[PDB]
Amino acid sequence: RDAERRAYQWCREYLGGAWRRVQPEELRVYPVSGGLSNLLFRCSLPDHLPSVGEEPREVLLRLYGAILQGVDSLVLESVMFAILAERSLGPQLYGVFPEGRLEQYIPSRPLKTQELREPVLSAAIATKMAQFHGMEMPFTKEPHWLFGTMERYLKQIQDLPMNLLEMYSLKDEMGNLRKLLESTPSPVVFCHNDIQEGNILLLSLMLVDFEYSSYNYRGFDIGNHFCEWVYDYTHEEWPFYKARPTDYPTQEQQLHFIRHYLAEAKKGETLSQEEQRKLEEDLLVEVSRYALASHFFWGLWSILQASMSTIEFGYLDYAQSRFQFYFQQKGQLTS
Amino acid sequence: SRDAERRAYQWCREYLGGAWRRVQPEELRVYPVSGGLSNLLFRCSLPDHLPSVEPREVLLRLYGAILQGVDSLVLESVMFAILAERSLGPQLYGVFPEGRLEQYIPSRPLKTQELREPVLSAAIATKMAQFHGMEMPFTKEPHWLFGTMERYLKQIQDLPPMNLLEMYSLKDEMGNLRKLLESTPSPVVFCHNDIQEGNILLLSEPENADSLMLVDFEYSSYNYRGFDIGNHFCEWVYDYTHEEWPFYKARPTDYPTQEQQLHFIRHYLAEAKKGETLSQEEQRKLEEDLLVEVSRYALASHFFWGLWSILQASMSTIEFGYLDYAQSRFQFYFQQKGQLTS
Repeated sequence: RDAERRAYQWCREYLGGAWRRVQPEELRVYPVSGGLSNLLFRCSLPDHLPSVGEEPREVLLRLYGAILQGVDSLVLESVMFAILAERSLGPQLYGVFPEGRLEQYIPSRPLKTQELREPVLSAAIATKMAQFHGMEMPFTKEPHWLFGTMERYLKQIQDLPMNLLEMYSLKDEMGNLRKLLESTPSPVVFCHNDIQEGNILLLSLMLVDFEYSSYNYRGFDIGNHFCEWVYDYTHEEWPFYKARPTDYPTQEQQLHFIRHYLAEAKKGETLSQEEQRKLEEDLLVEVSRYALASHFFWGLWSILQASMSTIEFGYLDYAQSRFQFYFQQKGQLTS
Repeated sequence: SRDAERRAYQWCREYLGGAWRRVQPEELRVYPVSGGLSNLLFRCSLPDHLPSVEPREVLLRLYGAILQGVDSLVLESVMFAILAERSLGPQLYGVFPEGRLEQYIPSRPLKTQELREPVLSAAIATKMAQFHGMEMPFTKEPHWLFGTMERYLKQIQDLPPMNLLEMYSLKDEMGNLRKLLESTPSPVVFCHNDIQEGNILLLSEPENADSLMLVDFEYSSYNYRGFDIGNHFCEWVYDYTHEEWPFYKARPTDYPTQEQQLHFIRHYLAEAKKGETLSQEEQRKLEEDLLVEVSRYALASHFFWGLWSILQASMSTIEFGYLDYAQSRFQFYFQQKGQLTS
């Protein structure tokens, strides 16, 4: 009832016209699926209550989880939302505050896990991602994000009140991953870092929820998306996700994506079929290595979330899954 | 300082491209510039002999402690970003909790005496009215004015160790001020709250007839229109370019006359009420009522910036006579209150 009241007060404070009239009992505040970091509520005026002008009838209230409440995250996620709103690349911004946001509600659905593998959607996702990778954003251009964030998470985990750090020798393995990636060139671009089905709205596509975004290796954004082909978070029973490791894209599926990615990335350039096939081959290898970083990143994240999050989800189980999959794919690279 | 130079170098290198990633710290020119009384400002440029591969120069603005609170940080960051996207402010090249990297706009700030020039005063009024018409993603309730003053008063009361709070009976006077303004209606609009000559840039190569740019929305919020106008009028009195301590000069007789106020007000209303058909008697009533509104909300400018300046005496690292300035503001508050009773 106090998340209910807080929602009312935020709407009344930031929104105009009829929202200043609506009574606590009138206001419809429904929890909606917001993912595994933040809370999301759909707030809507009574059906009967007339508008004064062009105020929205419905908005989304998004509240940051603890893992996204750091001052650096707050600045980035607040400015990125505002910028994309101004550029019509995201939902309009009605209220912005340290705790969260009031956003435009866009009639849409998110994609489903199995839809990521359809060749037309997959091409569209690769094109959209290349578009974002071409953008200049006012954040550090140095790729500190990946290992900087993992080292932070590792330290926070160790300082918290089954021991996955010991079982999987994560401190040592992070050094091994660092070394592997040092030997794998990957261009630094503005990355979303979380391009899963729930962040891709079918309107035709809008990519949303840039909370994890930063300049990072191109291979991470691609590899990470590919990892997401495996994980379905709509599963109704604990741990509330289902993994299907065989759903990871085949070499054919990866190539299809990579071809449409590079079509947008290298738009206008004229490249021989030799050059083109080399770009494709090189990016396939780049991606197979940076995919490992997706597993490791989100594994560490999920361990920390088991203690920081209030969302009902099998965080430790999910972490186990990611680290198991990390080692599997590392085993497959060696062969 | 040598640490300030190195930090500036590192911000530029980390956020900017091309030659910024090649220039060595010995070669980057970092210049301290007039930043005002809240934030530090540095103009950073590539040496003339280092060709580009990107801006040749940028400004690095670092928030003072009074602007480092999370609420302030979200507002000031997002506001700069929005205004950039709308071509209402400089472009944003870097944004972080400590400050920003901004496009350098060829310009100069206005001077105190230039605020009284009829053509510039009219352009300031128009631009202020334009901002007052905008919708921004911040709370629409006018909590800012007394909410911030209340916060400042409480923080001042907990500062370690003459006592201006006692001398001028500021705790009781805030209540008197609240009571006066409660009875003085003023439309709640998106306000800048710091429209002083230092924040009004005369563009050196304007592309159109808008030859001014209003910058530095760090204190911005929904607020009473009378405050934004009144505060601007108060700024006609204070010149912060004075080169010896306390680094400002006050000229109370420079406060705008009724005719100077009305000139501003006419151009403000012309923009604010653009399109609306108003009779001679309707216009004159709007103008007359606004003079009274502004006379009262001007008192809030003195009281706000007086409180701010006591706090800054402790919080700021900028060399300025913050206590001497606080005294000036509170003296003028009472002077003007004394003039209203008449």
